[PDB]
Amino acid sequence: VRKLATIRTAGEITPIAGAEAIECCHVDGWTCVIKKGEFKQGDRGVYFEIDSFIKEDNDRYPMLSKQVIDYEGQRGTRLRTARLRGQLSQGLFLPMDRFPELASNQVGDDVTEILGITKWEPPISTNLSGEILGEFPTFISKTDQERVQNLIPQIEENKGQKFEVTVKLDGSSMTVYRKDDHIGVCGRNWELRETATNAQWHAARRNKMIEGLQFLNRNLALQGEIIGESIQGNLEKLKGQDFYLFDIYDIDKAQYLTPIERQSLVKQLNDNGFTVKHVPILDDLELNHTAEQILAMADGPSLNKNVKREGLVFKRLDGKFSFKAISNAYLEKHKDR
Repeated sequence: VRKLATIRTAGEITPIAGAEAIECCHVDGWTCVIKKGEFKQGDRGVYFEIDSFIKEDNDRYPMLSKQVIDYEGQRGTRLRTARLRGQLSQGLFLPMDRFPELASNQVGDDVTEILGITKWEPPISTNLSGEILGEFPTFISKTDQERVQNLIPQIEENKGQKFEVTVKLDGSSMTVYRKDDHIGVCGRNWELRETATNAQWHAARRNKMIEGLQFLNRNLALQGEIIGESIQGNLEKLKGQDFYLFDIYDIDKAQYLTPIERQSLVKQLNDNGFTVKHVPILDDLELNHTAEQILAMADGPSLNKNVKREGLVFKRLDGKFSFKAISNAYLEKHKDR
């Protein structure tokens, strides 16, 4: 679960053309507007990522008093991508002289819950309670990916290694899995139960991925995104709904398949009449890039090429280091994204 509020170190500090009452401060892979003289490079502070919802507080967060909104009946501020005075800024960075409670906390610490911060998210309508069958399975890994802006040391340790590049689609997360007899279909947090009307099960039925799971006679979790019409506002403008696979979890080994295993097993699935789609795969990447060059690849064509993608996901070919890179152009365009 994401670390929305963390203690980080100030990176390079550069002037902002237009106003000299503010400056640009690099925070790991992010760039955020700070007031001039609030930080100099090497200082510590609390960094709040975008998507953070920060309750109203004119003592601690007066800087936010002109973006206060209603979220779930609570007054507060939602941090987003924005362009203040021409400068792209992401997140909020406040010095530690401002948090006496965290004096003794250190760099890398998660202070999300101590500061009472929650994640703002758009109003997805979950599926209702007659439809849930149980938790999301504990024997299956969840779909979440760390952002490349938070992984600057790992980009340098993984230099020279190679990575599968896939177009990130924005839809609902969906898992279809087999464990012994049980074949279940899960949303993002709940295992749902068999229905014709249901959109997740409808996707499992027309792709025939359940019969493919019994054909392979293995306890595997197929994890992918479901997109199309009536879906996530349908950025991709696709007719109908469909599942696009991006990961396969080996339940027995509690570990993800390599990109090549996943690629050949989808082929094996398709070589036997089970038509399961994959998120668009791009050319593999030999890593020798910086966080801004990876973000620079993030923008580009989506599945629908007259729509530009949410971003990229990178998976090392041993299958145990992966990260995402969201196009900031996309985030500038969409207001609740």
